[PDB]
Amino acid sequence: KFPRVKNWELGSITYDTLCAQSQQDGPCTPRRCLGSLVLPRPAEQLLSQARDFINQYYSSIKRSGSQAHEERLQEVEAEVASTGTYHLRESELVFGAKQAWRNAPRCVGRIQWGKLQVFDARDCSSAQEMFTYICNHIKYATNRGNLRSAITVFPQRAPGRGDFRIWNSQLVRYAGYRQQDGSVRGDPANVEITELCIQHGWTPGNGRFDVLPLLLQAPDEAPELFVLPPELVLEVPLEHPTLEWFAALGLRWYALPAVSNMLLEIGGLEFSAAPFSGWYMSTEIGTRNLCDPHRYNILEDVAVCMDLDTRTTSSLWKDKAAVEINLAVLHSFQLAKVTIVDHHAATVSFMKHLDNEQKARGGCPADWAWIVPPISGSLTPVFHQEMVNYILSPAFRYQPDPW
Amino acid sequence: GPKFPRVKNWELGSITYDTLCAQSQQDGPCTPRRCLGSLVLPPAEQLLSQARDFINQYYSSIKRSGSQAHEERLQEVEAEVASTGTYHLRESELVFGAKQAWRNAPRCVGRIQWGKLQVFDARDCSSAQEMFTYICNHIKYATNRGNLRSAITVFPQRAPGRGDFRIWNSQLVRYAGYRQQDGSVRGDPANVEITELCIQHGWTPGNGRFDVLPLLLQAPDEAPELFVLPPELVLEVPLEHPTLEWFAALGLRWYALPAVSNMLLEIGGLEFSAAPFSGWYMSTEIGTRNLCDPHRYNILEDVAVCMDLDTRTTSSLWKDKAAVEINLAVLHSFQLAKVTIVDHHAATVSFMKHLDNEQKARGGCPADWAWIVPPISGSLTPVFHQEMVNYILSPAFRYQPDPW
Ligand code: HEM
Ligand code: HEM
Ligand SMILES: N=C(Nc1cccc(COC[C@@H](CN)OCc2cccc(/N=C(/N)c3cccs3)c2)c1)c1cccs1
Ligand SMILES: N=C(Nc1cccc(COC[C@@H](CN)OCc2cccc(/N=C(\N)c3cccs3)c2)c1)c1cccs1
Ligand SMILES: C[C@H](O)[C@H](O)[C@H]1CNc2nc(N)[nH]c(=O)c2N1
Ligand SMILES: C[C@H](O)[C@H](O)[C@H]1CNc2nc(N)[nH]c(=O)c2N1
Ligand SMILES: [Zn+2]
Repeated sequence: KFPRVKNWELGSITYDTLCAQSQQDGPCTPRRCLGSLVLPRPAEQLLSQARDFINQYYSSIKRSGSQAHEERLQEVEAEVASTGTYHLRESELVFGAKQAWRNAPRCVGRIQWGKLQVFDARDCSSAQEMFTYICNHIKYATNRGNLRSAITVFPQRAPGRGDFRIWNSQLVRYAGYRQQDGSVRGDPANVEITELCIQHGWTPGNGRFDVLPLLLQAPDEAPELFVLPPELVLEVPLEHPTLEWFAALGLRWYALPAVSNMLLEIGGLEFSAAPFSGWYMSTEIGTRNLCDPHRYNILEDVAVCMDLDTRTTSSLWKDKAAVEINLAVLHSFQLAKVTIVDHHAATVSFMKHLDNEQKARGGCPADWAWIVPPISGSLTPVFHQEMVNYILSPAFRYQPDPW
Repeated sequence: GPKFPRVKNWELGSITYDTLCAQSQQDGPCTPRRCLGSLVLPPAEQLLSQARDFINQYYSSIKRSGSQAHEERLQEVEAEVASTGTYHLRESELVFGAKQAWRNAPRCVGRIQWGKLQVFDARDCSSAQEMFTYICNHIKYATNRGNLRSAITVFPQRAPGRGDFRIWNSQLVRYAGYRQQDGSVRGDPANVEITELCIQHGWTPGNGRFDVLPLLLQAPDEAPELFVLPPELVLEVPLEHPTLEWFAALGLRWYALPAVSNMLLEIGGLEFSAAPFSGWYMSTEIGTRNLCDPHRYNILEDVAVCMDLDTRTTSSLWKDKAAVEINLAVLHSFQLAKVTIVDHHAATVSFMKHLDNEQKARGGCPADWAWIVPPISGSLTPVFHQEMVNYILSPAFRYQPDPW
């Protein structure tokens, strides 16, 4: 039985046959669905993942069964049999990184998947060198506000030694300073990394939007601290198109979302440090980062400024303030000429993506809870779209924190 | 760690383990290879085991497990099944089972109320005319002039050979949907099929946007019969907005009583094919889904234009702004009319309370995250941040094929 996938707004039906290509189990069983959980609840092994990936590559370039194909499978085989591991060619790495993005079920931005700048940093041997590559990535991806998706791939995990890691969860994160009275100044999501930085010798600030240094770690060495040059970190002050007091809130966000703690897996090889970046969808900032109760939690402040009745849920004060805050983000990014996409445009392009992928591959792995935006869910076409979630490789995965 | 699903709340940092899912006797649609959680619609000795399990649940709930009363009931059920192929529930077992089915429903955000359900036992009903009388009484009781009371009416169970009692309509109150010459719809497009069935069965159709449908009621082995709800039994709320004075001019309205009539209530393997139940609305059901879905009344653009918003560009957030005011209008109008309604913030807070209660009572709670999270303002509600485990327990409300 292959899944029947229905769109409830349009009445149309497709069948996902791509899910038969999945080789890794998810969290669900017949007895119970664990779909809403955030985190996951030998040589022959490597060799079959490696061959499968080599097959994916030669098929993508329309050279399946070529002499080039047969000989590359022999190289991979020879190298695994002798050494227990193998190495990718740059062109395979490029193909693999794009496929890992294509395959990411939680990503609404996958219409863009073919357009990814891949920096090969596999010749990196020190934390100092990782920093140089990271600075070049930021400069390239930022591009004065005309954002360009990029990934930098540092050296693969190797059976002997420690991993290359970027300890920070993103390349740009704001500090979170825990008070003696438990409360937090700045971003509560970043309390632990903030403390790690101070402990490794960073002189901390005391503002709401202090940009953290990077803790970069080469194998089996303590991490090293590197402050990002302020000119490399583009930020956008937040103002509202009609509410004058909104700028008085002193709010800002950074332009460049760059995730730096996920493991990249290609053909059985694992890249423990492979930071990737694109551009933001406005609800990430406007709704989650600014309005989550465990984040900057600004809903009440904005509601009061708007003079809303805060004493009762049924005035929909939270909803009204969230909308204005999202509007402010979109407005302020647009005024700063910094790439951003609203949740309506983003979900519409994802629907087009689902259709491209249906034709190209016979399905598309998608995690409904992550694709539907955190405000105005049913106002976007993705709410009414059934989705099938499953794990294809190449993949981005979670990995343990290195401390 | 415990060998049970670990469930995390990301707002609070707290962890529970669901041990109740161990009581699931019935598979869902997911496998290790793929998750199908977002899909909307994904006996002889078999009866006896379902029956025994249910009787065991009953005697547990009254604290007499392994008692002599418990063992005699088991024997009596097997005897009844032995000689008749079926069995029948005691009044108090029916009441316990109907509440349990509600308690068990993974898609219901209103379950904090599960213990407060008026169970009307209509297992003596023998005609479509009598079903109608029972339904009118249900509506009068549940509506209670706007102070809504949860209720279920239970018609006779499916019986070997004999045809089912069925209510053909999906709810007791539905507005007509009339297919137009140009291909668009007047009224509620959700109800085009039931509207045309009403016409095929002799109803004289109106032509407004909010025409209440007649009921199509079917007693065993008979053609359904058509019944018009007396207008004064169907409480409606005209919609106005607290500050936008033109909103009243739109002539929008919704009915007070949501009463689902096409689900099958399954208890101990017995099947109640006609068992309409009612509670009250969460405001987003009306203001977001019913009024704003593109395939429903689809009023977003009309409202946005009245608000003078920029409908030519997604990034004005015109849809979001209009939807908020429409939801506000629903809340304000039900409040002014003194008709029970619950907003999506208050409903989700109470559901978080429900989760805590069930963790202590039963060691978990089956919940369908996609359905529990409201359709506007998702992450503004505490349920967004709460992991949930979905599984099927019995007694259960289930979908059943349409009678036609
Ligand atoms: C080009 C613009 C892009 C947009 C607008 C975008 C949008 C998003 C959004 C909104 C999320 C959910 C994030 C959250 O809730 O915290 C996400 C998830 C993700 N996207 Fe993207 N995406 C983009 C490009 C990329 C790129 C370049 C990659 C990698 C090459 C990527 C890989 C991912 C992955 C792996 C996830 C899931 C992370 C997780 O499971 O925790 N996306 N995407
Ligand atoms: C007391 C007030 C109640 C509220 C506010 C409420 C709220 C809701 C809401 C919003 C839904 C989702 C409906 C949709 O999106 O179409 C739902 C689903 C459901 N509720 Fe309730 N509920 C209430 C009482 C009841 C009662 C009395 C029963 C039955 C005894 C019930 C059983 C159900 C079932 C079976 C579903 C799932 C329908 C399906 O799977 O298709 N609830 N509830
Ligand atoms: N507040 C309430 N809301 C509520 C509770 C439960 C159900 C409902 C409304 O029914 C939900 C229904 C309608 N969208 O969703 C499930 C469903 C069931 C059956 C058919 C559906 N759609 C179709 N048209 C089909 C496609 C293929 C076969 S049928 C969809 C509303 C209450 C009602 C009763 C007590 S509380
Ligand atoms: N627009 C973008 N946004 C984006 C894309 C992907 C990811 C992200 C941000 O990461 C999401 C993260 C952070 N909330 O959520 C999931 C997560 C991942 C890993 C660990 C998590 N939890 C923990 N670290 C734990 C704490 C205590 C025990 S475990 C939680 C943002 C882009 C980023 C890069 C290209 S596009
Ligand atoms: C419990 C729940 O799965 C969790 O809050 C998820 C829901 N959907 C999400 N969707 C996105 N895009 N990002 C998230 O962090 C989450 N969090
Ligand atoms: C495809 C998707 O499952 C579908 O649109 C669901 C999503 N969540 C829902 N949630 C509720 N409460 N009611 C619904 O009808 C739906 N529809
Ligand atoms: Zn699942």
